[PDB]
Amino acid sequence: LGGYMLGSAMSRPIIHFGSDYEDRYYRENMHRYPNQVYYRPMDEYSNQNNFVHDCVNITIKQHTVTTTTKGENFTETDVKMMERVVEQMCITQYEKESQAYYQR
Repeated sequence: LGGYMLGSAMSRPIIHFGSDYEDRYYRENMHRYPNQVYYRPMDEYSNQNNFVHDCVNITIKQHTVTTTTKGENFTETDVKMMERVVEQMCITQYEKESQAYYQR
């Protein structure tokens, strides 16, 4: 992270993976999980999928390293749960700021 930008905390979106089990699964763990995401400003690349898939990785990958620092090691299902959320979150930032950026 040579700088990037922290957007803010979002409103904690929720993903209905398709099990009432997996509904509790996220709902309980959503406190330990991220609620903010990390992007560059729109100054270089501003690409509907690409700005997403890089921020989502940067957020969850940083979250990974920040938790290896407490001896914690996440798993694919936890990370796929995070991805759906962190994707919805960076898309929200790429509306609320980008809409003002596209007011010209």
